[PDB]
Formats: sequence, C-alpha cells, structure tokens
Amino acid sequence: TVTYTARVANARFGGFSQLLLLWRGSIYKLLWRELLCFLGFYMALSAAYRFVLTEGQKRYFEKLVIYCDQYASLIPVSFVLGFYVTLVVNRWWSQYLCMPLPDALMCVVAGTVHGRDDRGRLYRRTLMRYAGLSAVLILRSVSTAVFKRFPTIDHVVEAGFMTREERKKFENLNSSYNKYWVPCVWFSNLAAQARREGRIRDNSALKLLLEELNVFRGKCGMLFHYDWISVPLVYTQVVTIALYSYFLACLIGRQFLDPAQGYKDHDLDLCVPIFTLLQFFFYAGWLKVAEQLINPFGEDDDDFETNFLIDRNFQVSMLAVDEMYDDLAVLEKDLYWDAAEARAPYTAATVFQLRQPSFQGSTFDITLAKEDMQFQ
Amino acid sequence: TVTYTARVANARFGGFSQLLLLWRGSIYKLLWRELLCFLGFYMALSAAYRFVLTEGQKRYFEKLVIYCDQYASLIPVSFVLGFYVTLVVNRWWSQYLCMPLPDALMCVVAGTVHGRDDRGRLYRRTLMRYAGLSAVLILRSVSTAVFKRFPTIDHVVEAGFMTREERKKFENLNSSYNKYWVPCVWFSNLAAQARREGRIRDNSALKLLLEELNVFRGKCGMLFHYDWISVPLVYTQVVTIALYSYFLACLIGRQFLDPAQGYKDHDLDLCVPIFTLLQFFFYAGWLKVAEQLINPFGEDDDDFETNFLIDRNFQVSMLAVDEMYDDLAVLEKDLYWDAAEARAPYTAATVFQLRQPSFQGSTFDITLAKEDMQFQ
Amino acid sequence: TVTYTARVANARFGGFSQLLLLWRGSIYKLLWRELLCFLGFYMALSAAYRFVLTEGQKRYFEKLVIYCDQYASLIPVSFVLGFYVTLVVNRWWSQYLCMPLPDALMCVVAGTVHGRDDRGRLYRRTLMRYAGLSAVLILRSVSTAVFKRFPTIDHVVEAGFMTREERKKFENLNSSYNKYWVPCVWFSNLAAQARREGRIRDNSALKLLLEELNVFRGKCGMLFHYDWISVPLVYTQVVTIALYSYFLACLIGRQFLDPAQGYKDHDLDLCVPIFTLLQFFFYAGWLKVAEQLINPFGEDDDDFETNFLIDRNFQVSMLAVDEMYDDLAVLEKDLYWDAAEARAPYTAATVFQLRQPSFQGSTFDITLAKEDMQFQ
Amino acid sequence: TVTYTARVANARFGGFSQLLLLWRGSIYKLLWRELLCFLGFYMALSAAYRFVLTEGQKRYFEKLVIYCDQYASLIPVSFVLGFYVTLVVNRWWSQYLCMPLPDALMCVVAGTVHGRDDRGRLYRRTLMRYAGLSAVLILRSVSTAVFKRFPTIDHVVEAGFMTREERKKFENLNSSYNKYWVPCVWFSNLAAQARREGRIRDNSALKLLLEELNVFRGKCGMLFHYDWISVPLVYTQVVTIALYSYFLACLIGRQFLDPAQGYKDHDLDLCVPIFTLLQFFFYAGWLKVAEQLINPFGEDDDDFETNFLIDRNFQVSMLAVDEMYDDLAVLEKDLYWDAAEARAPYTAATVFQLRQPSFQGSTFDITLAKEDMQFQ
Amino acid sequence: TVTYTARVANARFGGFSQLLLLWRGSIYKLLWRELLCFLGFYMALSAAYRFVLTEGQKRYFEKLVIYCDQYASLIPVSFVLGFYVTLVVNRWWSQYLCMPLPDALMCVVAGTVHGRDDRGRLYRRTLMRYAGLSAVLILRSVSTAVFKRFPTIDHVVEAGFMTREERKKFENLNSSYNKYWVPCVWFSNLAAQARREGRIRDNSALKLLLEELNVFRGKCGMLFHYDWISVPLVYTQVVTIALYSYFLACLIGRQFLDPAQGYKDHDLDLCVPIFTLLQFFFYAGWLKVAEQLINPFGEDDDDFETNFLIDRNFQVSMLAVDEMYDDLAVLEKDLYWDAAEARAPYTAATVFQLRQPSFQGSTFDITLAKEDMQFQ
Ligand SMILES: [Ca+2]
Ligand SMILES: [Ca+2]
Ligand SMILES: [Ca+2]
Ligand SMILES: [Ca+2]
Ligand SMILES: [Ca+2]
Ligand SMILES: [Cl-]
Repeated sequence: TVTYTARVANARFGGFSQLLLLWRGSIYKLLWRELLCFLGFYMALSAAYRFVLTEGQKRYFEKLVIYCDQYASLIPVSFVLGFYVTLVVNRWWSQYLCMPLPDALMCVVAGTVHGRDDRGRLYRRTLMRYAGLSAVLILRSVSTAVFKRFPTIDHVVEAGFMTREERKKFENLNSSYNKYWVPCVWFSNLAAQARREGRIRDNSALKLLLEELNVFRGKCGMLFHYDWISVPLVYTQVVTIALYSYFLACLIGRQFLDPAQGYKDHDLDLCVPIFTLLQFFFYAGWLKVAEQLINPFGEDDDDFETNFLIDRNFQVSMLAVDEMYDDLAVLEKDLYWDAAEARAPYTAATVFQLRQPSFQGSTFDITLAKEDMQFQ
Repeated sequence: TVTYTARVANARFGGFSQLLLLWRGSIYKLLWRELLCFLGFYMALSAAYRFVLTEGQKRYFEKLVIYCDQYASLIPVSFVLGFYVTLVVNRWWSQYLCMPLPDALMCVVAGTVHGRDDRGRLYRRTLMRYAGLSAVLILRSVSTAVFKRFPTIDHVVEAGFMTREERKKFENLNSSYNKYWVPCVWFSNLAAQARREGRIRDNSALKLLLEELNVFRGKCGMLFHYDWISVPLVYTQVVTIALYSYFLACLIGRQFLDPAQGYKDHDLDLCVPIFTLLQFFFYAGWLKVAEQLINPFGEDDDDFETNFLIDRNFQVSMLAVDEMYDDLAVLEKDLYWDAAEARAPYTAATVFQLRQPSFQGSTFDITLAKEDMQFQ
Repeated sequence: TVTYTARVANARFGGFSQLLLLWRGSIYKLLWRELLCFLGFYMALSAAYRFVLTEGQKRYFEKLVIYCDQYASLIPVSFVLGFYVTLVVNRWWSQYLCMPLPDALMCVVAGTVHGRDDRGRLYRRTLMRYAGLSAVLILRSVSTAVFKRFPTIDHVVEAGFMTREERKKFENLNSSYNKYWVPCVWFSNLAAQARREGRIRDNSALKLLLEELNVFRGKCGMLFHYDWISVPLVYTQVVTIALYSYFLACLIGRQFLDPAQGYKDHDLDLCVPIFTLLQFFFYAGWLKVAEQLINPFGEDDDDFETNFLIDRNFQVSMLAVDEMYDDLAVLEKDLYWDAAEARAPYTAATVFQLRQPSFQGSTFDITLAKEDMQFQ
Repeated sequence: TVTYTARVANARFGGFSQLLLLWRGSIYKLLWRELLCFLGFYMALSAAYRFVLTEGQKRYFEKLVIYCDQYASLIPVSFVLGFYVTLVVNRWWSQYLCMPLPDALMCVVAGTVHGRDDRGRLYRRTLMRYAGLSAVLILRSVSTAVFKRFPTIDHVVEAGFMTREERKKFENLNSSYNKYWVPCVWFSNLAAQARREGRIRDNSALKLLLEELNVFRGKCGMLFHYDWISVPLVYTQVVTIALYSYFLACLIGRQFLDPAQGYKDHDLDLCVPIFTLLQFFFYAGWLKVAEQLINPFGEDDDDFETNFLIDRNFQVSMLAVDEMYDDLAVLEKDLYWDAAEARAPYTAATVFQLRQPSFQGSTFDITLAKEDMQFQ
Repeated sequence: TVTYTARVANARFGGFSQLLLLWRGSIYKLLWRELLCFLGFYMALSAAYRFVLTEGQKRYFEKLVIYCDQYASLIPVSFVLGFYVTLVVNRWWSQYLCMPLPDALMCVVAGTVHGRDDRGRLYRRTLMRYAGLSAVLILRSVSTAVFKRFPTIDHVVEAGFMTREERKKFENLNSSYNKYWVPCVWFSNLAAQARREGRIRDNSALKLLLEELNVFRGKCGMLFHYDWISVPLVYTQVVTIALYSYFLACLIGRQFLDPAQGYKDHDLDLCVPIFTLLQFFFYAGWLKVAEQLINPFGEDDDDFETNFLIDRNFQVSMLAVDEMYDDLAVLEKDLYWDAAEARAPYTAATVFQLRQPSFQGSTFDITLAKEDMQFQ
C-alpha cells in the first residue's frame, strides 16, 4: 500500500504534478521495462528503414506504414480498458473490504466474557486467538506474503496462533478442503461452553457473539471466494489482445517516413515518436492498474499489507480482551457537566472555521409573504 | 472455473502476455471456430474477386467494397458491448454470491444444538443434511452439471442427501412448483422440535438458527430467480445483431482491392487482413465473455464448479457438526500470555516487510507552529 | 418472462445466433412495425426523388441529402442510449427483487406458530393468507395483468384471499390511500394475539415473526414506490428525441443519389439501405429494451409473470404452514453416519469432473527455499 | 412527480412517441425559454451577416464560422453529461429511498404497545405522532414546499404534529443545530416508559421498537445529509461550462454561409438550423434532467410530493395504531381449507396466462442417456 | 462544504448559469493559476513564433504545429477522466457516509440507561463521551483540520473529550498502532458494568447498545481504511499523464500559424485560443473535481466540515442523554383524537398542491369490459 492521502489533502496548484514525481508504486516503476521494449522495437524498425532497406523496399515499407496507421483505432481500446479497469478496481476495493477484522469480536468479548481470573483471561484470549487463527489460515491461503511468512502449519504453531494440541486436532480432522473455518467452529464451541459455565451471563450475549463470529467467518470465506473465482480469463485476454493490437498498429504506422516522398501527414521526421510514447504510457499504465490490482494479495507496492494487518489485529485484540477488560477509569463528571451547551475550544489555526454559519437546512432563507403563510 | 490468481499475484514485465499463452477457458478455445468461419467467408470473397469475376463485375465489387467500408463503425458496437458485458459480468458475480453455503448454519448448529449422544448427533446431522438437500435440489434445478449428476430424485436419495421416508413425504406433497424449499421447512420444524426437547437451550439460539436458515433459503431462492429471469432476450439479440452487422460490414469492406485501380486507401494487397482479424478477435471475444458468463451453471471452463461445491459443503458441514462438536483442546495459556505486546516472528523472505513505518494516519506529519496550537 | 438460460448454458459455436431465431420476446416482434414505417418513409422519399422530382428539384434534393448526412452522428445517441438503458435495466432488476415472497414468513410461521389442532391451523393459515393478501393488493395496484385478474375487491374476496368480514372491516376503514398495508397490520395484531394465547411460545419468536413481516411489507411498499416514481419523463423524452433526430437525419441523408452526378461517396445505387436498416434495427431495439423493461408489470413477453407468482406463493405457503407442520420423518441415521468423510457418487456423465485438483488457495505452489522459511 | 407508468406498461408501436406529446414535467416545459434564447441569438447573428455586414466583414465572418465549426466537438460533452447525469439520477433515487416512512413503526407499535383503553391509545398515537413530527421537521428543513406549508414551529404546532407543552420543551432545549432528532429521543423515552409500565410486554418488543425507531431516524438524518452535502459545485460548473462552450461553438459555426462563395460543406442555405436546434434540445434537455433532479425537494413537476407523503403517512399511521388495534375479524376457515392445493380463479382477460408451462428450472429438458445416468 | 441546494431547488431558466457566478468552491478558484500558466506558455510560444524565429525556423515551427495538432485526441482523456472521476466521486460519498454519528447510540442510551440521579447521568454522559472520543481520535488521525484543532492528546484532554485518568490509562496502553478503538472498548466495559448494576434493565437492551456501538466503531474503522488505502497511485498518475499529454499537444498544435502560408484549417489568426482555453477549463476542472474530492478531509471549500460535525455531535448527544432523559411532556390527546381521518391544514402558498389526484396505483384506469371480468 502506497499512501499519498496527505499529499492530496487539498487541491493545490501543484496538485497531481507532485504525485508525478513519486517512484514507489508508480507507473514508471510498473512500466519502464515495457516502454523500453516498445522503444527498442520502434527504433529497430526505424533503423532498418533508414539504413538497411533498398529503395523499392522503402517504398513498400512506406505503403505498409500508411496502411497500418489506419488501424491505430484507440476508441475501442479506451472503451474496453475503461470498463475492465473499473471492474477490476471495484473488485479490488471489495476484496479489501472482505478482510476479516477482530474489532467487533473483541468489543463483544470484552463486554460479554467475564472473569478477572485466569480462567476468564483464558476464555477471552482463546476466543480472540481463534479469530486471529482463522484470519491467518485464510491469509496464508490467499496471500503470497503471508504464505512466505507461514509456509507451514508448523510455522503457524510456532508463531503462537495455534497450540500443539490444537494442531493435533487440526491435523486429525479428515478433510481434503481448506480448514480455515475450523477455528471458527472452535470459537462457537468455546462460546457455548462459556455460556454453559456462566462466564457469558446471557443468551443474548451468546447470540451477539455468534453473530459477530459469523460475520468474521463470512469475511474469511469471501476472501477465499475472491481468491478462487478470478476475473474471467477470456475478458483479461480480450483486453490484453486489444491493447497489443493497438500497440502493433502504432509500432508499424507511427514510423517516420521520408519527407522527400511527400506523403500526406508525413513531412516532419522527429526520429523520436514523443506522442506515440505518451500514448503507450497512457494505455499501458491504464492496463497496469488492473495488472497490479487484479491480485491485491501479492507483493506489489500497492498491494495490501497483510502481514502488518495480522500483527496489528492480533496485538490490538489481545490488548482489548486481556489488558483492558474491566479496567475503566472511575466514573467522574466531565468538563461540560454543569454547562447546558457544549463546545470544545478551537486553536489559532482552526478558529477561522468558526463564524461559518451553522447549517440548519436549505429552506430557511425563503422569507415568504405574510399572506401566504396563513393556513386555509 | 479457471484460476490464475497466482500467475497475476504481482504486476511483472511478463504480465498478461503469459496469460495469453493459456488454453483452458481461453479466447482461442471459445473463438477459433468463429474465427475460422470468418476467415473462410473472407477468403471465399477474395478468391471470387481475384479469379472468378469479370472486369465489370470487379469494378462493381470494388464500388460495393468502398461503399460498405463506410459503415464499419466500431464506436457504437464498442458502446453496446461495454454496457451489455458489464451488466452480464456483474450479474455473474451476483449469481456466484447467491450460492448457498452451510458455514454459518454449521457454526450455529455446532454452538446451539447440544448433546454428545446419538440423538444430538442425529439432530445436528439432520439439520445440516436438510440444508445440503435444499442446496442440492436448487442446484440440480439450475445447473446442467448438477442435473447430470442427479438426474432423478432416486439419484438424490441414493446419494444420501435424502432418506426413503423423506422421499415418501416429498413425493406425497402436492405441488406443481419446485420443492427446493421443503427441506428448509423441515429444518424449521426440526429446530422447533429440538428447542421443545431442550436440545436447543434458549429461544435466542432458536432465533439465530432460524435467521441463518432464512439466509440460506433466500440464497437458494435467489439462485432460482436468476435461473428463471434471464438477461432480456431483446438486449441479447440487439448486441448480437450489432456485432454481426459490424462483422458483415468488415467482411465486405475490408477486401483488398486491386492496387492498379488506384483507389484511395487501397494501394496495398496483403491478401490477409491481419488487423481485421485482430478486430474480429477483440469484438467476438468481448461478446464471448458474456456468452460464457450469461449462464455460469453450464459446463464451460469458467463456469462454477457446483459439484465440487456440493461435495465440499456437505463434507465440511458434517465434520463441523459431528466430529468437532464439543471437541475442543483444553484451555491453555498462549505463547504471548506473559507478553504485554504481541507479534509473530517473520521469515527471511518476509522480514523486509518490517522496518516499513506503521501507518498511524495521514495527518501526523503536519508539524504546526507553536503559536497555532494554542486554544482560543 | 422469456427464459433461454438452458440455450445459453454453454458458450457454443452457435452461441447467440440461435437466439437470433427466437420470436417471443424478440426484437423482431417488438420492432417490425417501426421498421416497416421507417422503410416506407425511406421508400416514399426515394420514389419521389426517382420519379416525381424535376431536374432542379433533384439537384436541390441531392444538396439537402448531402447536408443532412453530416448530422447522422452515432456517438451521442450511443452514449445516451447506453446510460439510459443501463439505468432502466438496473431499475428493472431492482423491481424484480422487490417482489414480496412468503418463503421466509412461511418458514418462521411453521417453526414458531404451534398447535396441530384447528386453532393452530387457523392461526398459521390466516397469517400466511394475510401476507398473500397484501401481496395481491399491491400487485393489483401495480400490475395490469393482476388488475385484470382482480378488477374488484369482490374479485379478491371470491378468490379466497380475503373473507367477507375482513372485507367489511377493510371497506369500513376510512382512508383515501391504498390499503395494501392493512393485512400487514392484521398480521401484526394476530401475531400478538397468538403470542398472548401461548401459540407462539417465546418473545424472540414473536420478534422474528414481526421482523419478517416488516421485510415483506417493505417489499410491498417498494413495489408501490417503483410504480409511483417513474423514470424521469424529461430523461425518457430526451432519449426518444435524440433517437428520432438521428433517424430523421438518416432518413434524409441515407438516400441513394444518382451516381451520374458524381457526388463524393455517392457512386453506388443499391435502392435498399441495408446498413441503414441494420443501424435502425440496432438503435431502435436498444431503445425497445428500455421500452419493454420500463414497466415490468405490463403484459409484454418479457414482463414478470405476476399471476404465476401469486399462485405459486399462495399454494406453497399454504402447503408449508398447514400440510408440512410438525410432519417430519423420524430421525434416522444418514448414509454417511459411520463414514468419517463424505462424498456423494458421480454419474458417468459427470465423473470427468473428478480428478480436477481440489482448490486449496493460490499460494500453495510457491515452493520457497529452505533458507527463506526460517523465522528471524 | 409525473407518473406515466400506465402509459408504458407495454412496449407498443406508439411507444415513447405518445410520451413526446406530454407537457407536465416535460422537456418542452423545462427548455422552451432556453431554446428561444438560443434561436434568438442565432437569428440575430444570421440577420447581421445577411443584411448588416459589408463584403469584407462577411468574408471575415465566414472565416470565423469555418474556424469555430471545428470546435463543435459533441463527444466530450456527451461523456461528461452521461457521467454527471448518471450520478445525479442515482443520487436522486437514493434521496427518494431516504424518505422516512412510518409503516414498519406502525406495524411494530400495533403489535407491541397494548391496551384498548385511553392510555394505550395515547401511547400508540403519541409514538406515531413523534415519528411523524420528526419527519415533518426534517422535511420542512429540506423541502421548499414543506417549508412553505410549515414556515414556523407555530404552524407545526397548530397543524397538530406538536403540542404546546412539547413546543415549550422543544424551544427550551438549548441547541444551535437542527432539532429533528428531538421527537426521536422522545419516542425512545416514551417506549422505555411504556415497557416500564407493562404496556410493552417484553424486552424483545422494546428492542424491536427501538430498532425501527433508529431506522426511521437514520432515514431522517440521511435526508439532512443529502440536503447539506450538495453535488460538487466544481463538477456542476464543469458540466455547465462544457455544454455552454459547445453551444457557443454551434452558435458561431452552424451559421449558414453564402453558397455563392463555394465553401466546402456550405452550399445549402436553409435559414433555419433544424439539426442544430435538435442537438441543442438533446443536450440542453440532458442537462435539464440533472437540473430538475439535483434537488428533488423543490417544486418541479417531477419533484417528490412531500406534502402528500406527510398527509398519507400521518393518516395511515394513525389508522393503523388506533382504529385497527386489536380489531381483527374472527378467525374463520378460508376458502381452500379442505383443498389440498390452492389456486385462485382467472378472469376471461387473464385465463390465457394459464397453459403457460410452470417453470421448474432450466435443466429439466436435458434428457440424458440411460448409460450416462448410472452412478460410478 | 459549499451548499447550493436552495439555488437549485427548481429547474429555472437561469439554472446553472447563476451557479457559474459562484466563487467559493468554484472551478475558477481551483483552476485560475493553472489557466494562467497554460496561457503564459501559449503566449510565450506565440510571441517567439511571431517575433523571434527566422523564416526557416517559422516554417519548421509550422510543420511541428501541424504534426502536433494530429495528436490532440480528446476521446481518450474523456474516457479516462470520466471513469476515474466517477470512481473518486463514489468513494467521496462513501467516505462521507462512513462518518461516525452518535444519534443511534444516543437514542439507545436515553432509552436504556436509566436513573435520574448523578450516577445515571454519569453513565449516560460517559458512554456518549466515549463514542465522541473515538470519533475525535479517528478524525484527528484522518483530517488535517481536526488535527490542527487537536494536535496533541493534551489538546484532546483539555477539550473535555478525555479525562486525566482516562489519559493515563490510554498512554499506559502498550500499542504501536492507532488507539481510536480504545474508547469503544471502554464503552463496552461500561455498558457491561451498567447492566450488572441494573442501570440497564435487560440483556436485550445491552445487546442493542453493543450492536450500535459496533456500528459506530465500524464507521470509525472505515474512515481509517479510507485514509490508509488511497486511490491507486498508478491510476492517478495515468490520468494526470494523459491530461498533460493532451495539454502539451494542444499547447503546440493550437498555435495560430501565419494565414499567408495558406495551410489547411489555418487561415484565421485570432491571437487568442478561446476554444482551446475553454477545453483546458473543461478538462482541467474535470480533473480538479477528483483533485478536491480525493481527500475530503483536507481544507478545501468542498471538504467536509469535520470540526462542525464534532461540535454538533457532542452537543446533541449530551443534550439527548442528559437534558432530555425522562423529560417527556405529559401524555395528552392530540388534535385528531376524535377525528376518524387526519390531515394537517395547508397554507395559501401550498393549497394548490391539493386537488392533485391521490395516487392509488397505475392500474386503476384500465376500465375493462364486463365480459372480461368474470372468473373462469
Ligand atoms: Ca480535499
Ligand atoms: Ca498485485
Ligand atoms: Ca456458461
Ligand atoms: Ca413492459
Ligand atoms: Ca427540483
Ligand atoms: Cl435479537
């Protein structure tokens, strides 16, 4: 993930031009090899035309270039790129939204699984660790970075997400399918046990716990579904073939022909196709957006930081359900206890935001006539 | 389903070019027959023009080719293809999301339907089998592969999803409509019976069971609705007619005319329309995306693996509610019990991900002046 | 509703060409009258130009045709058609999704409203009949076919959806607005009465009943809202005017001028504008998609089969809550009771689906080095 | 709101041409002044060119017209209009969906707030009046028509939505922000009181009431948010500037130049730009769609009938919770009590809908061979 | 936020032209510097061509201008701008919808946390202050204005959102990640304590409180996610590069060449490219829409008024849970108690809205024949 939100907080004169100077996760980094290859092919053709071909061969080459320039149709490429990249970007954001987060479960556990003793600590920590273990299993299934961090269930166990007895049961389960749901079933059974023991004080609390567990498990399954059901290969190949056909048409028909021959629209020999290179940059980077976002769980600069998410989720859930359980500050009157209204102060840099009228609605400036306001 | 997620984990220099070498679920496999037919018609016209037609007939043919080349308008067909294919692909993903999954129900059943004895096992297994049976009935109603696997209710019974007594009741039900909902009503009645017997310990647990059952049944009904309400036939015919009109215009107007006649834009005779074939590949494959995805329950390479889903769902649900019921490892202290913080180790291949700054928010680099930070 | 899902189960060489041979719900059926009118106007103009006009009048007509051919712009009409038709299609699918279905309510009623006696039967049947009656009232308010089937509340009463005493109360209610919600209020009161009498055994069951009732009533209200708030008339008129302007431009500028005059792009007299007719078919059918889908409750071939839905819903709900109440087969061990795993058999036509690798995730082929897998 | 759903129930030969004859909420009504102004400017320029300019001035004017006709690019304005109008239309429908409706609340209140006496009547009526009062306050904040109907809280009180003591408390509340949420807080407190008194018989019923109250209040707040956060002014100005630039380009470059000068594409002088006027109608009406829908709470013909909605909601909720409370017809056997199946009769106008095959699924015509149907 | 909803309440003849006269949040304010720079570059090139270049240099410059004018393709930039800006606008509205609002929580707290004494006041105020504190922490993490108002946790404490003891606990929490969730966990613990003490009278009320807390915390986390996961930098750079390439092509190829040279389409020398400047305004403002909306938490005129939202939320929640707790007006009969129907009066300005027919449905004008209405 390359974050530049602070750089674009305000619409400034520099604007996106300063973003054009960025390298990590950038179009230059994604596309310089392809640009070099395209330029190499173009320059090889140009050198052959200028120095190798005979006169008749050059005439035939000019005819071919003129013919091929007619098929540099950019409009269908723009259509298909726009639709395909929009679909890829929407799927990418949906995939991010499908990442399982333990915050709701940790709030529910801290509020419903009780006991300051070691047994209550064990219950809360084990439930949160089950959620984290399901997340780790699905993430090592779907993400290359997470798999590299946890290449084996031995690595998962030695990392602390799974214990040895839990690993024994996990391996003894007879299933040829991915077992990311097993810690969720463990969570359900443990919540039932805690309710039976009275650690969970009410059936409504148990129901809330199971509902949040099902939300978390559904997000894990959503990640699995996104990993399994790829964007249609036929669609991807169609867009790639369209872009490559346009690039071939440009590679042939954008050659600079001899101005002495007096061809229409061929009277300047720049020896470098600046605008063709810019168009290649535009379209190839437009496809590179989809190339980077199609699997957001790889190791691209703009891919999701799944290992950081794992670390943060586990640490935060453990803190919330162990260190912060029943650890409230004593109830005390707030600063605005005696004040009928309430408003925090403003700094010198933000006091200008005051004196802006408080929006009440858009209809409070009509100022009707007195005769009109009387009811029938 | 053709999965290439691993191949596109990272945006590499090879990129989608390597995907262009794939055959299963590919544009080549979907389109080579149509490409051959188009090339055959084009070459038949070319051979007739070159060898059969007289001089006057060739002059008339050249006039016709010039006239027909004017109507090879690619922009409108690009418009209609983009919109129609976007609709089809969104509907395809929605159809995948409407597939009934037993994971939520199996978690709820394992957590709420109690008893280690044979009666509790029977209750849990029968509830999960009812869910699986509803899924099987709707899938054999909507999917050709599932129907071929279960051509008869006799096949469904012999597969174990239905018992003989359940089949007797199912057949004795008097309805002229599809009976995929019958196992869901059975599930509801059985859950009520289990709550009455005390196997389900609370009304909240019963309510959660019925809510998850209704979600599952709603997904089954959504599959039925997608099977029934097709994409509008008028829309499909409109896009097909537009594409075929463009292809006819190209078939006539992309013929190579005699360069001796000196027609404008007709001075090169390649004898093979490379760019016309590439445009045909692009547009025909763009339509083939919708052709393959319009019914994702057929037997195309990119269609959903519904039989695999049935097997996985039944096996996993049976495991979760029978083998793993009340089968937790003994509660034990985790690896980070004494550690105030927590972080799993990193491998050599992933330790580079560390030292990346931990994102706290985009506003924590502003560095205001001292005078500005003072409250009013 | 015209269903062709089976015809497009697989992407085949025939593909959508076979769909082009369909008549019911087809572009030909929707558009042959308009095509005939367009061809008649074009042929009248052509005949006048060929046989009636003098030489000077023909010269002026040729100038007018050349002028008008410049305004046959395809991109703007394609744009507006694409956006408007996409909006109409999305709204049409949303309208289908807003159809009230009694399946969730019938499952809840079968699981929560108890009693094998006549009073329990009356309670369940009356609740489901109230849901069906609300559906019938809203459907006769919004659908021409349903209104033709139930032109009067007397027709509704003799149909069995409403009783005579219920009709007395319904008409004695003093409201100038549509009363489709009245059976939902009756449902709420009857559920409260059943809970008070102990037929509903728990407050959670009553809450679930009321939640599903509110979902059903919300769907009925959504149907009313879609019926009331039409697609903006200004938008519809804009798209119609754009299409008609393009068609007028074509009607004038696509006339075949005398080749003897030697006009640019006018040297062939086909006497039949094949490509203009194809473009008219394309655009007029594209608009006919929206014309058919704008009100999906009419009597078009692709409109929703609301009367069939009413019949199916009532029959299925009555079966579920009366015939199938507490009518379960005796709990018996399933076929895979002793089997640790489970997999239903495959037929000869589907056994090829086996031997396909079971997808575990996309990261399980990385095969890291031994040195890279060691934790820090 | 201009409703034409009945006119477009079926896709007929007349189709949208009949809609072209409508005046209320029409493009003609929205656009005739702008069309007149455009025609006046064009005619003033044409008259000056024909009768005022000298020969050299006419030559310069012809050069200017030819130059300006090059910039009448309709493609970009089509893009920007399509995207902007699609955004506006989607936002408009979302705004309609955000209108607070009391149907769910009235069903819950009639089912959960009990007592046939004056106190129970007071409880139910006061809860529904609180919901209606919140709706009225937000609607008079966001809608010009509702503000004109209720210009003052005195008008709101005298209309019956608020009492005098409630107004005393409402004005005694010290808040500089809009107080539409105050009746919702009153609703919450009153529901708590009713549960405490036993009028609400269960905590689950109280929870359902509070959930529906929160849904209603969320809809009110969403209306406030839509009123506050307008469509970006920069976006609106961009689309307006693009349309006006295109119209200026047309106003200059669509002038009819003297045919005697023999300019290319200038040889016919129609004295009236029919196609330019049609293009102006198309594009200006396309923008007028967004102009009308951007604030759907004004007084346009296609704006929402908010006062009608207020009247209907109040009347219907009052009926539902007061007149219809515990007023059910005696439970009686329905028409299909003894019938195993059920189907309402069909009229002569709809009996043709029968004999259509009952859809069972798309896979029930495969007709496999006997050999293929045997399990492995 | 710049609100102009009242200005566009109705579609008037002035319409968006009056909006074109606005300055705050306007395209002029966002774009005048870039317009000046573009005009300066164009005028520098024009002055060099007119006064500095020799004759041969001017001939080469004219050839270069003619060459570069061919690459001023507006269609690709139109596509990419439309798609990218649509994505940005949708994401911007989603970000606004992700703003945490305390209204649902305050209603639930006022209805469920009981006690008129100081302890009940403390409970309600502390719960709402915890919600407000979570909102403040996430907003100072994601919004530049909120960070400038609260540059330090010392500022947060001195503003009254956090107490000193709560600050001690907050800082003693050992976490390297953002702690916006800590007040939510405090809320959960305090709600559990209140239920244990009997201040919360039922487990259902506690569950509702925890559900609304989870919704609020989810919105806070969604704000964090939007702040972290920026719009892809590759996509932003692609659109910027495309726009800049088009602007460079225009800067070169829109130069006014000497009319004496008699170049095609170069015969008028206006010395000011009015239409090129209008196109620059159009496209640059279209991108400036995304530039302003990409981070809606900066300090642009159209950015969200987050400090105002903080003030309003805290003040309103404090009022609702402290001043308005158990402070209802005495239950009294409403104005329409004796009236079977109900309708509030209309003013003179709105009485015209009456006499509009009350919409009952679109099917109530069919008027079938007597023979057709008879049941079969
Ligand atoms: Ca901003
Ligand atoms: Ca990637
Ligand atoms: Ca298929
Ligand atoms: Ca219709
Ligand atoms: Ca309006
Ligand atoms: Cl609940």
